[PDB]
Amino acid sequence: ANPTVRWRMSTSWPKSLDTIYGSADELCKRVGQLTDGKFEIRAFPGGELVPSAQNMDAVSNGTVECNHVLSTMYIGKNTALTFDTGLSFGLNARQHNAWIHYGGGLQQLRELYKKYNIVNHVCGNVGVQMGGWYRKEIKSTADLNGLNMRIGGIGGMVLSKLGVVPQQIPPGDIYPALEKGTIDAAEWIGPYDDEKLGFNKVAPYYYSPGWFEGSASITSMVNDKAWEALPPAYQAAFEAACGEQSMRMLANYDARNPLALRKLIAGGAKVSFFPKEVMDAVYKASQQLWTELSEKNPDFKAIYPGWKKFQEDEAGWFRVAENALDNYTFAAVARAQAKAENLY
Amino acid sequence: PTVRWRMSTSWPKSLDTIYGSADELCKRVGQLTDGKFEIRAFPGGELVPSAQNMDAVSNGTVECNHVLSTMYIGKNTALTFDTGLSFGLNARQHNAWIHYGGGLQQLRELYKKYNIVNHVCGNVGVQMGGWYRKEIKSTADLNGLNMRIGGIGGMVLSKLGVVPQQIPPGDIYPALEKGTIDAAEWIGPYDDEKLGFNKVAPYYYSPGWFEGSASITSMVNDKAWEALPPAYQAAFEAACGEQSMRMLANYDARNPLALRKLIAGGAKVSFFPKEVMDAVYKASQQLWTELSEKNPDFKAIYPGWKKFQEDEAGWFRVAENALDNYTFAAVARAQAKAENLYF
Ligand SMILES: O=C(O)c1ccccn1
Ligand SMILES: O=C(O)c1ccccn1
Ligand SMILES: [Ca+2]
Ligand SMILES: [Ca+2]
Repeated sequence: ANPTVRWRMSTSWPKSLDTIYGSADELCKRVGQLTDGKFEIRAFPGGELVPSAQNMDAVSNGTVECNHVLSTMYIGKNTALTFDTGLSFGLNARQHNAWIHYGGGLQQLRELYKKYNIVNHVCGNVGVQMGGWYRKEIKSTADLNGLNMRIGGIGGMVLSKLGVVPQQIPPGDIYPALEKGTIDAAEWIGPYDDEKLGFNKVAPYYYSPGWFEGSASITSMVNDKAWEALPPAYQAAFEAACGEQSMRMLANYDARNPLALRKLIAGGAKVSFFPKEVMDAVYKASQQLWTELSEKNPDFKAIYPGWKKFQEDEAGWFRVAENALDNYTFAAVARAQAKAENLY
Repeated sequence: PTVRWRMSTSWPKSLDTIYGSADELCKRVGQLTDGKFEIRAFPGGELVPSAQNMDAVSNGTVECNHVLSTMYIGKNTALTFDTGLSFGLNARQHNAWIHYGGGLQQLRELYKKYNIVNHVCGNVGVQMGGWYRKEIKSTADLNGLNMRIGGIGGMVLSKLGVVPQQIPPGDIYPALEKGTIDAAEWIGPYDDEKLGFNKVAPYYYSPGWFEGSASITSMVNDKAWEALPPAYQAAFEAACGEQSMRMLANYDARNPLALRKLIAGGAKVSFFPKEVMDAVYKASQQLWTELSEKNPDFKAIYPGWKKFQEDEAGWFRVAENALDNYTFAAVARAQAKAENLYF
């Protein structure tokens, strides 16, 4: 019989986010079901076992067996981690999971993570994020200069090029900073989570889109010795649960975000698109950053050329069919809705 | 406990995308149970004709299948909510509806009538529009067309004078070669190239509006399901949930190279005219009204499903589609600029 195994999972999230934290809980729950309770993983909210800033190191050290994180919180350690979470203007969620599981990505990331005593698993995605919450209007790239912005992931490094001062403030600590004015702006994820955390109460302007990542993919880093110690059925249980949550976390966001955005607008949130001039500047800054990271970090250089070719192939294909139909359907659905609303 | 199941799929083994996903599913269930829960997948037609795969599960001939549920619209057209409606939800939205929008529970009530416990276990995304001998310049070119097409889109196209046939995948090419059909859609570049349609039809149209996404189902005999211990049920559910991501991830990875190969070999890739798109969209909407009036099981699901699509499309237009449209265009522009070509 397979042994009884007890793990701790240190997440980076508050329990109140029944989207991203809820998915960590589901993951743990499913592993229990699969192993008849013998493989017991207990999830902990951000900051409870260690500060979320320490969640990668805590796994590498064996302090906890695994975590549930945004890997590019740890770009200070290695910027190549951005291939795991997502690059600015990068792959969308579909394309990212394609790259990871059938495009050779997982193997390249496993090699990277091995250096830090980690076996990595993709275990979620939150899709395209919003552009965040701003106290003052963003009219041009000039408005970014000197901006104190809470932002997670590689997009902070991009925005730095345009004068933004970024901070990866943990989610539960964003609101007081925004309320006090020690930051001017904050992005987190999207309508459902953002409404829960309360940012609309203290910033009137909500921009789109969150170009910061093509999709923000979520990772469970596992300690290599903890992983190797598992029997094959338990390794499979963890893999399968992660694969399943790679669909379910985003399914929950997709299900919950629309009503949340409706509520936000009804409550007074002013929602609009970033100006084209801003989009073009942050796109240009992104591309410059990849050149710089390739030249500075051999681990980034090793992955980028193949990743870029994969994005070129994926974007080209999605323009042919996937996005051709979605563009048509979304517009037709909107027209039909407008027609019904105006039928009186 | 050693449990041995047969899974009757609808697909040729050569499709290492959709059939390979069925194999992966079975393989994962084995891993999760240390070999104890053994499911063996069989290609289309091997145990029963794929046209019989739903009935073979209902009457317990096999424990489960791996199918396009709208192959069986002749039995109940409300099955289209499982697979997908024409101009329906995209894959993400469909999985959202199923798992967090109440879709799965509504489908379970429908399927119980047929002694089935259903699980979503894959998706092939937005399909291509198919293979044609003659250009499609207007809806007039659809009138009288003999077309191989799977799923509810065949019913939509019937309204424009198409005669649809749900010919099994391994039998499409000979019909197209011989000329007993004028046109055929299957799925997309990787599978279509594998099956060989480009050898006998010059025109490849886009997009396959037939489903917003073609979702794949494993129908499980309800007595076979009920007998399983909880860990084995969880193994099957998790394997299905994982393949709901992995099958489409494999198609996404493979399709771009296959399309390049197809074009390099002479396939002419074209978009349906706006006039055709508008016509099939209109016919789709007319069909849902008719199916709602004729089939109480369809009427029961449609209003809530429609509201869910409205909510989803409204939200995706704000951020998801805004960034995808910007990025896909930027990637193309950068490609052109690298070759000193105009974009
Ligand atoms: O820290 C962030 O900004 C973050 C975390 C998880 C998902 C998306 N974004
Ligand atoms: O029969 C079909 O046309 C079919 C089957 C599976 C997936 C997509 N399409
Ligand atoms: Ca974020
Ligand atoms: Ca099809």
